[PDB]
Amino acid sequence: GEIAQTLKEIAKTLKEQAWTLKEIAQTLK
Amino acid sequence: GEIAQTLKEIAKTLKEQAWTLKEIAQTLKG
Amino acid sequence: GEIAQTLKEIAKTLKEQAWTLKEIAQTLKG
Amino acid sequence: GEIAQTLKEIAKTLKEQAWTLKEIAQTLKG
Amino acid sequence: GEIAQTLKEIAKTLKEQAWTLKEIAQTLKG
Amino acid sequence: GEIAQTLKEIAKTLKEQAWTLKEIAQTLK
Repeated sequence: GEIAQTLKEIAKTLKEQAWTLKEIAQTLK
Repeated sequence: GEIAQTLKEIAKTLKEQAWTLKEIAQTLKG
Repeated sequence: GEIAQTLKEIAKTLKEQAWTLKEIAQTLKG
Repeated sequence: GEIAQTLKEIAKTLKEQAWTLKEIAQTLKG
Repeated sequence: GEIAQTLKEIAKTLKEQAWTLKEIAQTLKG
Repeated sequence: GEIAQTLKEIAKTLKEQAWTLKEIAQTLK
């Protein structure tokens, strides 16, 4: 349903954010 | 329902945050 | 109910965070 | 119930994080 | 069940993240 | 369910993000 699809979008976005934070961490290091 | 709509709003907001973080990462890099 | 209200609070807080991240992005540019 | 209480904890923590991010934004700016 | 347990894990992790953000804020300040 | 599995993925991703934030904190320190 809509809820399952929306949660999957949230999961995908958080994974993208996690990768971006890793980029930031690497840049700072 | 209200909960489904609110979760969609959360999803949209998180996507906005993700984009902003990408901008920050790019700015820091160069 | 309580769950829907709590999710709305989460949504509002994430929107606040999103705005703050935009401020940070702007500051880092100069 | 347990889910509602856990979501409330999440909401409170996100609000704390939002305040801390504002502190970071302010520090970076000046 | 699984949902409640998973949300508790999320709550714990977010609390850890909140503390780490406070560390970042403190480092930037001083 | 799909919801429970998606939340587990979210939990794992947030843990990764938490570790990355710690890396950022350490770099700044």
